[PDB]
Amino acid sequence: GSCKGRCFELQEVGPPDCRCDNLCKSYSSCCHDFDELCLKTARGWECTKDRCGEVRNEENACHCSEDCLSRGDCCTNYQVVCKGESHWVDDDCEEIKVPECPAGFVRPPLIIFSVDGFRASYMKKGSKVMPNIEKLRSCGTHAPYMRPVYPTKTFPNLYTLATGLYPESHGIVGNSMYDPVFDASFHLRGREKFNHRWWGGQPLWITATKQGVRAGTFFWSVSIPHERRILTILQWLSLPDNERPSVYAFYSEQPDFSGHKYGPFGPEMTNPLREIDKTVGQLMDGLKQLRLHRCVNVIFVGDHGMEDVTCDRTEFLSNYLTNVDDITLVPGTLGRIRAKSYDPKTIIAALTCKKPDQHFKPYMKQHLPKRLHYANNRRIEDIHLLVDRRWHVARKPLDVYKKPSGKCFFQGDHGFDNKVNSMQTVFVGYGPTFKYRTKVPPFENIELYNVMCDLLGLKPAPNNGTHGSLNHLLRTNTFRPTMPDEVSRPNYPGIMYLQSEFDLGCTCDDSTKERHLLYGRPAVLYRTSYDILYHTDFESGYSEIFLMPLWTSYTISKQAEVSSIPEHLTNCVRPDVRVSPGFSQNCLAYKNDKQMSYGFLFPPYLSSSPEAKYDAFLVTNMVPMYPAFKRVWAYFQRVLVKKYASERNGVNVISGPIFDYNYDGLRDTEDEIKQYVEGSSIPVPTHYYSIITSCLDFTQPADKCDGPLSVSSFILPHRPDNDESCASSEDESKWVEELMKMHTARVRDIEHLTGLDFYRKTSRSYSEILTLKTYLHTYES
Ligand SMILES: *[C@@H]1O[C@H](CO)[C@@H](O[C@@H]2O[C@H](CO)[C@@H](O[C@@H]3O[C@H](CO[C@H]4O[C@H](CO[C@H]5O[C@H](CO)[C@@H](O)[C@H](O)[C@@H]5O)[C@@H](O)[C@H](O[C@H]5O[C@H](CO)[C@@H](O)[C@H](O)[C@@H]5O[C@H]5O[C@H](CO)[C@@H](O)[C@H](O)[C@@H]5O)[C@@H]4O)[C@@H](O)[C@H](O)[C@@H]3O)[C@H](O)[C@H]2NC(C)=O)[C@H](O)[C@H]1NC(C)=O
Ligand SMILES: C[C@H](CCC(=O)NCCS(=O)(=O)O)[C@H]1CC[C@H]2[C@@H]3[C@@H](O)C[C@@H]4C[C@H](O)CC[C@]4(C)[C@H]3CC[C@]12C
Ligand SMILES: CCCCCCCC/C=C\CCCCCCCC(=O)OC[C@@H](O)COP(=O)(O)O
Ligand SMILES: [Ca+2]
Ligand code: NA
Ligand code: NA
Ligand SMILES: [Zn+2]
Repeated sequence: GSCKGRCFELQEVGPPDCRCDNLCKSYSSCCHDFDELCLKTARGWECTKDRCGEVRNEENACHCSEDCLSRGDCCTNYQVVCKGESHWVDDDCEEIKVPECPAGFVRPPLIIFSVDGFRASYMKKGSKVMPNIEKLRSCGTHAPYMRPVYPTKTFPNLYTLATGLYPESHGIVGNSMYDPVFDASFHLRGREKFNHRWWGGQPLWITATKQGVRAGTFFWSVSIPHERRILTILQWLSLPDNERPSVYAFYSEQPDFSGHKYGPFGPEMTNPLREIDKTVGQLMDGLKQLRLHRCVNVIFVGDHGMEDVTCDRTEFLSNYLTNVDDITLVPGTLGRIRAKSYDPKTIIAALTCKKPDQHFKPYMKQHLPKRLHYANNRRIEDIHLLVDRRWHVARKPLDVYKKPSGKCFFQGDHGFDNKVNSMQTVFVGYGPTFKYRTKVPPFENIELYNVMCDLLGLKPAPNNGTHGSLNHLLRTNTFRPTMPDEVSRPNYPGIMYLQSEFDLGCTCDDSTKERHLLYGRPAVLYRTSYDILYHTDFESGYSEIFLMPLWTSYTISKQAEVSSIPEHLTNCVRPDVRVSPGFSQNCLAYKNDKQMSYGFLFPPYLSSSPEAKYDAFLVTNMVPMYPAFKRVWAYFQRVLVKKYASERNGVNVISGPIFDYNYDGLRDTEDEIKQYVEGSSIPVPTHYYSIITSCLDFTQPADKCDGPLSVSSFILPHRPDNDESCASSEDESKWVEELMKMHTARVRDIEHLTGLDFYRKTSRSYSEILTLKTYLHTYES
């Protein structure tokens, strides 16, 4: 077969017949004359003055002849150089109220322009280096930065962009990975990645195709130059209505390639950024030449940032482990350890707080911060190393490959914790469906799959985005989110039992809703039996199944006083006459459990009076806590809640337990709970959460807030030691806050882990609430 009349055909031809599509090279399937007909390069990609009105020469890469517009193969700058038109970038910003598309366009097309390793801060270089990108950013909708997923590498992040899924769910958990069920390894180099079996979820091109929206072919063989890809996208946009795709992808390997070689701050980065802008220029000039520049939505998006890293800053496992030849390490800016073909507890202990300024921390994957969502996949090794920004971890010094000079290859790298500043990347949306000259807050790249589906009129496949949380990016929204319906309604028990009926082994020395549930009652979204319990200082939703609160809500004013637990109440636990003895915890179980103590969800320390303080010792306010965790919890309750109330002008706090023994980020059922307090059916939480809300305008108190809300949340691991915190032998003021900042979380994360729905009664729109629920308080900003 021949490629004559078929260059970059959108249909693909099955074997044995030869192909002419943009991927044929990658499958060794092109017709003999593909290069000759489809990959013309003569005279480059730009018209010059001397070429204007030339006699057409079919050898040229693109054309500057009078007939080129009608034939559809002009160079992108043809009208500029030969017809006196202006570059798109030199035109004034003008609002696109409505898509201005040629007749027969059913919807505005979407072009996704992805850049690899584009740090958010590169945008500070401005129009002097990147005038086209700067115009898109200024005129369109932009965020200061976009948060990638962990690990902050290309393959996980690009496939998250495509699917809306965390890597643990889509399956591309690294650039490199081993599947023990396949007994095979996936790598950047080689053929294994072309096997469909690695790739889960439903990416945008499949979602589009299944719902009758033409995607064409996203992927390009890497040897086709950038300029040819741009020209081909433009030619596809000129196809007839029954063939023209509605969505296009362009991907650039820059500025990642340069970032690795020169570091993110090297003066050598300027040129690669200029070249990316030149390519954006060609696209926009090219669209303008087709009169599609006010028709198409363009997304300019990065996969991750780039950090300064050097050979000099490498930790070696051979300095900790006596037995490194028995382990396989996925090295670099993260660590994944498994057996060569070895004991996990030994390895973790040998890597835990062994050197004073140790530049990595080992975790069993279930103990990683829940915000990373990096555990529920067989391709994720049990042992994980979180590596400090600017550092590498390697197995042994002679595992590190060198350049001929002896020095390491990289001055830049990425892959670190996705809350690290240097890993943040970019988002700009420009076009008829995006807002005009609008800044939006930072958001996570898991949210974009939904947006792209909305931009194409597609129903998204189930994903980890919160659909509606990015409605404020768009001028017009084809998705209106609705609050989920409550599944279980509470009971409201009154006094039902006499104290004499209780023998729990306990002893003690003898406008609630309005004040303490500021944003309404959380809805329970699964089938269960629970009670609303009111008190002077706090309200709770008490589970009869788990024998403790699902949530506890209370408000602490700026002027609230902290008091001590009187010595005589130290061991006070009181039966709750509203709740059956059989639905209550018992003190005997804690006495007999050598490892387990207990804490309180509402802190006795913040009670409004000595009289009300007795409510805080109710058995229905008690939760199981390891003595090590009580050090953390007690400092949070006695010191930090009041600090936050002073800083934020009051806070509302909702605290509760989380059960996630199978580490899937979702509420466990009873069956899935694997640990109970000794001799009892009191389940042991894997984590404790808190959601701390106040007024965004801190000049207004939390309980009289007219406007937007401000939230910070955490999901603290409920651990029997503080081995995670290397300073834990010191006073809690030296390490507890650091622990908590590491385990910051979104409200949405807590919702997945609890089956609760928060903020059900506010004066805010539901899409603004959805935005609030996806917010992550990072303590870099
Ligand atoms: C983030 O969002 C995710 C998506 O909503 C949430 O994951 C989902 O979690 C639910 C609840 O536990 C799971 O429900 C069980 O599914 C079982 C059915 O098995 C399979 O069917 C799924 C549907 O497949 C059809 O539809 C999709 C459209 O999206 C198409 O892509 C398919 O072609 C097909 O038409 C399928 O999605 C699922 O896929 C996984 O498994 C394969 C291997 O077989 C992997 O290649 C792939 O990467 C997925 O793996 C992930 O999930 C599995 C659990 O299924 C994990 O073991 C694995 O470690 C990895 O995390 C599968 O083949 C059914 O028998 C049960 O009764 C449940 O109904 C969904 O399967 C699951 N979906 C996905 C994509 O993972 C996730 O909870 C959420 N996370 C948070 C924190 O909120
Ligand atoms: C990552 C890769 C592009 C970069 C590159 O390395 N180019 C190859 C040059 S070389 O190695 O031959 O020298 C793309 C190209 C085709 C894609 C594949 C597609 O064809 C077919 C599949 C489509 C599925 O929905 C996703 C998985 C799937 C297997 C794609 C995964 C990603 C694939 C492999
Ligand atoms: C809407 C989605 C956005 C557009 C593209 C989505 C495609 C997602 C699908 C699969 C992931 C890989 C797609 C191929 C792109 C190029 C892959 C590649 O070879 O990247 C260079 C890589 O060595 C750099 O790795 P890093 O060291 O992690 O930067
Ligand atoms: Ca679970
Ligand atoms: Na005990
Ligand atoms: Na410690
Ligand atoms: Zn890279």
